[PDB]
Amino acid sequence: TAQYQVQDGVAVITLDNPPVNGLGHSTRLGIVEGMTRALDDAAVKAIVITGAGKAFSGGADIREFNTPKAMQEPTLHSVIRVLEGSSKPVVAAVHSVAMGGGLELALGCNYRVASKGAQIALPEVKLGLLPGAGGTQRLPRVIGLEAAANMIVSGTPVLSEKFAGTKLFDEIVDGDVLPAAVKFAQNVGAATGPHPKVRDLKVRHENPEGYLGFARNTVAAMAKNFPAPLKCLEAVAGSLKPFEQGLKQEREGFLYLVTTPESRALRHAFFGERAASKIPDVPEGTPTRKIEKVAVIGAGTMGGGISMNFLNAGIPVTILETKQEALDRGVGIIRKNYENSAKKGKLTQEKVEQRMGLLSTTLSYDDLKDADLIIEAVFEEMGVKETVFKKLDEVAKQGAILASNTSTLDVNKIASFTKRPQDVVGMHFFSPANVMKLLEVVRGEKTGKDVLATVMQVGKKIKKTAVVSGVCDGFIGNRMIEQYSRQAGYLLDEGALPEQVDKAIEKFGFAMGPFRMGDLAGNDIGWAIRKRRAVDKPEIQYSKTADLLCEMGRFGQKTGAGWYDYKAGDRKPYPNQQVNDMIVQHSKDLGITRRKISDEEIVERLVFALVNEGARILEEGIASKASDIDMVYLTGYGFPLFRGGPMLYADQVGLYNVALSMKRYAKGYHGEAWQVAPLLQKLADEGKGFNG
Ligand SMILES: NC(=O)c1ccc[n+]([C@@H]2O[C@H](COP(=O)([O-])OP(=O)(O)OC[C@H]3O[C@@H](n4cnc5c(N)ncnc54)[C@H](O)[C@@H]3O)[C@@H](O)[C@H]2O)c1
Repeated sequence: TAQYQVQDGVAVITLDNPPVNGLGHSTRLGIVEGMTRALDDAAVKAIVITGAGKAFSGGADIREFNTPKAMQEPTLHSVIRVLEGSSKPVVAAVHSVAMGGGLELALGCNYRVASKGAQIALPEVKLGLLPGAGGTQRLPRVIGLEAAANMIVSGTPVLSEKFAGTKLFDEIVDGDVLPAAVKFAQNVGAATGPHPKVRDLKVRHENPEGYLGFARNTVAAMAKNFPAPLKCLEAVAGSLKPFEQGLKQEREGFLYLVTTPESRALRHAFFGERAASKIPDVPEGTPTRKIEKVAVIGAGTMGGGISMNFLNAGIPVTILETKQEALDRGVGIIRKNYENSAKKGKLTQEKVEQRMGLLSTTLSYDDLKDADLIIEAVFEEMGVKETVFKKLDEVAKQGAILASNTSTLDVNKIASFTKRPQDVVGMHFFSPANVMKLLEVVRGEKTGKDVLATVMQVGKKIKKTAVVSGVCDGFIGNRMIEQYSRQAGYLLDEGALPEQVDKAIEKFGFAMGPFRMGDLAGNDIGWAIRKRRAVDKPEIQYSKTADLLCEMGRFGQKTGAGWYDYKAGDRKPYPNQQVNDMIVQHSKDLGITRRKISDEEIVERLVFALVNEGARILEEGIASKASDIDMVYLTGYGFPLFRGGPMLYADQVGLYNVALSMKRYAKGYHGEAWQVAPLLQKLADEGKGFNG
């Protein structure tokens, strides 16, 4: 809504829709109703528009995105139209935040006055759109083409006081904006003659094609599969035309971006991060335990990684090791990670020391006595875990939460080594744990709901995207990546080589293909894993190619040699002759006439195996919703942000067509991998998606 108050011949319209005065329907209507009242009232000679609380306005109200109310009139286009055609002069009084539609509204007013320290932005590019209510046209008219292009392409905020000597603000003040804006309004409302409009100004620039040519290149190079940034630049270029043409060209830009799958993807990512925290049977308002101090068992790469997340947030950690060398080795790796980030400009050295100052080291379980959360990050062997969870079940205070960073061991079994299984939980971080955003939270059968609520809240405090998975081999991410890695192997049998598969799937948009990834993880890890599949009650086949590779001791980057070769301090993975002859021999030995596999088939086989298994995961309820699987693959596996995740991608492709492709692959090599998940078949039969 909008408050309306007359004071001293000035109507003040005050946007009020916390937390950021989102321009929702009721607020938009409110601004117009107020303007109607103001023009009607003879005593009112000028108008001030401002915002309550901690914003002028942060733009579109996100709680309206998917509603009709988003587009219900008056729209922002209609509101602005009302402000520009106002016979009485309109002064925007900006403070704190003026972003997106909020800036656009301010630019629609005759005059603008700001206080210092206000954040100014058009961030629409971050959602794959562009400023669609005149921003691309009015902004370059008040700050010039280059400054405007830069704000709009990048979406980055800029403090109000940095616009001194542009026309954006007619007066920049210290102190409160409103008093100064009312005084401003009083003067202008006592002159007549008509009042200026941003649309009458002209973008003056002495070589547009000079600049735009260079901007085109740098934007194209940085933009990489996102079409919004170039369209924003194009829209801004239109500010050189007469206002109405520019605006028509902007609207077309907007409507084109709105159709693109890339902005569908960014929107899915944005809302998926928010929906990740929702668990079907744990309602908001379920109360959480206070987590003030943390302990970690293990100072290896994970343990040291996990710890840094808590330190970065200001939460003290106590790392426990067996030996004083493993400790002082880990603490040194932590410190080397930080001082290093500091040289790349990610932190000051001061910040490094305040972080290291929150880290404690012990060799003894008695120091973990007042830790609210303890995270086990030790070797993957049930025997060792049993030792740690027994020692922890003695010491840990009553109410502490005990978590395992296991990625392969049964969380429920680790829990029954204690007499408080309701307090045990998976917290599966992803290597490197201080950079990868993904936290997989594994809910045990016994895990209490209060424990789950707490872990999610913690997740948020350490800036992870935390997704709840039930218990099964590989949880959500690894269970899916196994099916993907199986198709990769099978593609080698049939006629692919590692570099070929990696390059195809990297061009599709993965950060790193299956072979490069296995080389980075350590190919032996997977070797260990598969060897307890044929042991345990399954007989799922894999291509023997990865076994063979490991029988040569080509374990990856750690041995200097995996599917490729690696030379020191050199980023390139070099294709290896011994590996590629092994792959070609193996095909010879299997009876297979190797053939030419298309990049399209590589991608389809790999990505559709993620989708098939994701569909079984949803049917089993190991993930509560499809957007969570997507969030796992964006934040854990380097699935391209521009496609939104495997499950959104399959919907974009169309489930009916994904199903058909699968039935064709059911007839080729290892056809049993391509039976169609029943949930996928059913959604395909009914013309629905996983997401919508
Ligand atoms: N499930 C997985 O495969 C997976 C996934 C992520 C992390 N993790 C575990 O976290 C580790 C991080 O690095 P790392 O193992 O290379 O070296 P690490 O140093 O973290 O391995 C565990 C450390 O804990 C210590 N340790 C072993 N047993 C212990 C016990 N009973 N009590 C106390 N301390 C003990 C050892 O000094 C060892 O250095 C991972 O590498 C892995 O072992 C496992």
